[PDB]
Amino acid sequence: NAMNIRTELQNSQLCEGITEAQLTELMNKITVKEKHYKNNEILFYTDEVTKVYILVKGNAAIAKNTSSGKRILGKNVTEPGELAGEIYYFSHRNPFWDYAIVLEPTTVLEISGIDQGTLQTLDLALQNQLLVNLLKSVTRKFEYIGEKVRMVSEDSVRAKISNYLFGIQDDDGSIELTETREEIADYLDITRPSLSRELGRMQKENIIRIEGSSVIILDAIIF
Amino acid sequence: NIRTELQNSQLCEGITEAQLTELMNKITVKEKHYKNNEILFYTDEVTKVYILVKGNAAIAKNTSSGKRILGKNVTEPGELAGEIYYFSHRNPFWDYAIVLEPTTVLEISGIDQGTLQTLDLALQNQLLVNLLKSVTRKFEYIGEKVRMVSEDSVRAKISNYLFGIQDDDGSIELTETREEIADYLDITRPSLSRELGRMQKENIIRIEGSSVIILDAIIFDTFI
Repeated sequence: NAMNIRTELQNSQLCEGITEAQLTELMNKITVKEKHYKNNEILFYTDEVTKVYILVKGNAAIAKNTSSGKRILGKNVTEPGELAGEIYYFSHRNPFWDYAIVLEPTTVLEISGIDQGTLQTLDLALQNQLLVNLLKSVTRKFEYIGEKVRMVSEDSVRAKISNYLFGIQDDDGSIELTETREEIADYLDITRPSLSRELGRMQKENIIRIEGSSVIILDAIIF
Repeated sequence: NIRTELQNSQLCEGITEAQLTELMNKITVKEKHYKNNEILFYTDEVTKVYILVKGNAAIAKNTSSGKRILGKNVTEPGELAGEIYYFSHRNPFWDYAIVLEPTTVLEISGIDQGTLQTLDLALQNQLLVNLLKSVTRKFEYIGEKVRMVSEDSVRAKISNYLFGIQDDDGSIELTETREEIADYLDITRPSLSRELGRMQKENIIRIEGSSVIILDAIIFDTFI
């Protein structure tokens, strides 16, 4: 109901240190809609951030697509009440990232009208408090530049690789590869970087050994 | 002299002559010069904010391999430096700000939460707006992601390949030959081996047969 959206904003980072009265004045000047997003949906694009997003429940990570890479993930946002992508709402030029994607069932809040023009008709002490909350929120996001980046995993692949090698397996238990890496990736319906990654683990833990065009099975018990 | 430089700074532009006098009577504005290759401030003991009169400053980070990664050089007169560390900032990615040419600054002393709390509420708002703008327009090259090479350079083509086959613990295991990698990255085999050698001198990586160890994980991610 209308009271539910109010309490979610009072507990957010944007409204810390404000009273119950200052909250009523602000909501008479902004539009707050509760929208839900499913897995792998796009929350916003860094080039077109038209509203301020507040996280209620879920997981939202900023992302990017390399030319041949599937998707790289920056630091995600999981804490309720934390603003997401509010920096691109004020200034954007050539952002390294392209969009923020959702990873699980997620609910957010869209704040419309957060701009100097609308905020001018507010209490002086209220404006000072909101600018501090925004400054505090933008301040903490400068620590994200040193976060280790990853890719998108492909669930079961070690079984799909072993099944391919079980087919191409000769009667003597040996394997001679006759297809390229890009061909094997398309047949397994996976990406080439993820195909060569699991082969690295299987060589690390000493299960297989790829010598030229031969795949020597060192341990078929797990296989 | 200090008045006309503080008047045209990005922190005050938008403030009347009366509001400007009220600010200076509460904060100290020193003018001290810095020599070439001198530390302006360390990110752990930032207490004063700086206004660039004329020079060249750039935040830096010392990597384990010995190289010093530099951000965007603050060279426009009247631009703010160190405003990112007005709050505590917890563990800062960047380490220090170093001058690269003879530089004149304005060491504004006494700017913090409590001191601003003793000013006009309409004057505080104008500072928080100019501060929010100054902070936001530098997030693109200081806060978002630092990149050294381009998407087409040979050094990034290999770094993106080595990253795509990197385990969750950081280990890398090669299952392809020097030829196959050069065809995948669309580069000549000598060009590929040159860059792998350049990345070996600089102690970025070390190729021990089929295993490549990322010796310095900080300058490596700057190629992704």
